[PDB]
Amino acid sequence: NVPELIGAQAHAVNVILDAETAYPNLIFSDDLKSVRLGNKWERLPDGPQRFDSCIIVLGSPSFLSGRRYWEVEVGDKTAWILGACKTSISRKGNMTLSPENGYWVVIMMKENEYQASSVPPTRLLIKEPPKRVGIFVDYRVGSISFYNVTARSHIYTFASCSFSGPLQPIFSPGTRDGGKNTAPLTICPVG
Repeated sequence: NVPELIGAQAHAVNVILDAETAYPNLIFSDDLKSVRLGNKWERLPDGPQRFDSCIIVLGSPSFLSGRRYWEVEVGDKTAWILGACKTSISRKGNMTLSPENGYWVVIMMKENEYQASSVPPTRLLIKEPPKRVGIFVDYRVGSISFYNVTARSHIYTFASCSFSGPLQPIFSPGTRDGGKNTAPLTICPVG
């Protein structure tokens, strides 16, 4: 059991990006709502807290209770990762992004190729490509659901997750893809 999109949206929260966690070639907007992959020479202030191999950034807040919803503009991008993860995930590593390893994510691999990161991954039958994706976590019930906000349709739910300890949002704007995937992911208010 999982809500329709309007029900999920009633639990909207205010997510921001944690620029300190970020893979060092990522570039962040001032409001910490957008992240994109810069060229190989643009680097953030190095640190032992950053992702070193996976082009990933974590969001805030971390939480350990209730129902939480957020939405992300993906636009015409050709690759990205969105979802949630345990706050204890390892950052120095490349993590198979799986529930057992503490990740619940959906991934766009390329045009018309989307998967939920179960193991093995589950290909998603998306008819109308999403321009905005909604993520709904019900902590108590142990479910995380993904919505195609453009179509107003449910994409995928990880159920029986049995969450313990804090979870946080996770993002990747994907590889630059020869110029086709340079746009940022942008966290956006419901509307």
